[PDB]
Amino acid sequence: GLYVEKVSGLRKDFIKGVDVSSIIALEESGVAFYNESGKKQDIFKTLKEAGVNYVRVRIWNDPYDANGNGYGGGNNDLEKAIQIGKRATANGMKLLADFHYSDFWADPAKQKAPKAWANLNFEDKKTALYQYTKQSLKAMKAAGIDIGMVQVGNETNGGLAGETDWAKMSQLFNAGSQAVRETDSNILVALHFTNPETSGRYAWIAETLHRHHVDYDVFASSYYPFWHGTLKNLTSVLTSVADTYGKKVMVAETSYTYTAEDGDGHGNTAPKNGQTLNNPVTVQGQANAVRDVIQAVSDVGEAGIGVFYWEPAWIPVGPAHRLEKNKALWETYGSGWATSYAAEYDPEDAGKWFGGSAVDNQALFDFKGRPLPSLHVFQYVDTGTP
Ligand SMILES: OC[C@H]1O[C@@H](O[C@@H]2[C@H](O)[C@@H](O)[C@H](O)O[C@@H]2CO)[C@H](O)[C@@H](O)[C@H]1O
Ligand SMILES: [Ca+2]
Repeated sequence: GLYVEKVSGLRKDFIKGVDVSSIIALEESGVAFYNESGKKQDIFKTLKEAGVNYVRVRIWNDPYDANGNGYGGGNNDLEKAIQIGKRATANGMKLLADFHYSDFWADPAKQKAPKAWANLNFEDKKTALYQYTKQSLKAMKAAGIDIGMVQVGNETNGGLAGETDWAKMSQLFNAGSQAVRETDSNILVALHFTNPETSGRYAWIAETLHRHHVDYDVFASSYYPFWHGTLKNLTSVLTSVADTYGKKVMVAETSYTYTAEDGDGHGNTAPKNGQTLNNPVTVQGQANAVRDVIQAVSDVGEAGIGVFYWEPAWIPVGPAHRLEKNKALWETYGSGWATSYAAEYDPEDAGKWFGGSAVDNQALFDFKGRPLPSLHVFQYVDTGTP
């Protein structure tokens, strides 16, 4: 049924990743996943058979309040990162450790210092960032996890760990990079930014990183077709960075809607009025979208190393009509994007919009944990659909 046009020029070792950070909180909430045959199966095995070769996991320093109540969003700390890493490694997939260097969501608007670093002068915070990265990585190595890449920050367009001055941000980038370098010289160091469609943005950031001697290997970008411009532009801005600074480039996050329906009762991020939707909101449209960004990154040439799909399995803990019972699960296991307990850390955003999954309709599995046909885009990009 599904159609996937072969990606021309796709390298054989192209990174095909997925970020399934919410998996632990979901399994604790009772969510189960299946394979093609329809029998319960570890999602990591299913991802592996679908052609995925990399797993990305977000890591928050201390995503809990004083009493130990999870902030939600998967309650992703180092402990869960290790659980995920071991399963990724056990299923022959490399790991991408994504340090937010914050106790909660880090993005263009939010780059809050971890609670533990709130009262530290810059120098001590830098030491703390370095130390944290160093210890976290060692713990993962001790667990036998195969770490292929580390992200020093997440969508750090305007800040990092409470800092907004680029001179200080670069020192933090370097502090983190340091720890990676000291851990394993083979691990790729990536910096992650977003809004590639902004005129001159990526060019300015790359040049600034250069002027501040920031030591990194991959210039990563998020790419959500809804707001981030054309694929042509994406290729253009990433190619300029690659050519100009000799860096590898990749898409650290991307996704698309396979349905307009909200499966758990918590309003979804997409689709919405105003957003750009070049592909139909169907399983086929979702597949075209993924295949296209893979093509766009591949078009960069030798520098385009891969694409990570963001949260392809953040499915509902229950039906939309069971909203109130769902909240119980979200609140208890943090299997939603945020819990009310996060209000102390982020009162402005999480504080009033906390709840369930905002991306259940952009998963590569249906609302019941069955893999959608679009899951096989990872395989068909190499050959195309017969
Ligand atoms: O109720 C939905 C909720 O989503 C938030 O987005 C969070 C997070 O803050 C982002 O950084 C991340 O990219 O996506 C998750 C949800 O998938 C958003 O910030 C809130 O305003 C709400 O839209
Ligand atoms: Ca939802």
